[PDB]
Amino acid sequence: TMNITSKQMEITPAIRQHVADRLAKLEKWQTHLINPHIILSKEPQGFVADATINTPNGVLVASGKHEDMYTAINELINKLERQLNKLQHKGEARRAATSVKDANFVEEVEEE
Repeated sequence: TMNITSKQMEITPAIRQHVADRLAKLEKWQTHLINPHIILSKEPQGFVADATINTPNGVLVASGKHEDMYTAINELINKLERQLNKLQHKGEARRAATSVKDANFVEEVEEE
């Protein structure tokens, strides 16, 4: 449901509650995701946070590299949210100028 690991620092209840609090908040997003995993790294230029989630309809990925450890984690999940947004899509929607009518079942699967 929420796994956080790092090869530099340790997992604190604050970092767990921070990310965790955001998970429970992502209700509109709640649809799939099975056993997500987040990793935390660090570079001389700042901190980096990566995350991977497996779902029944594919897999999503997100990463961050802000100078602030907390900002990176927040940014990463930001991409998780921003990613799920594109999953639902929206399109432009277009009917016609009058009404028209075109649809066939006899031939719309074999070649289509």
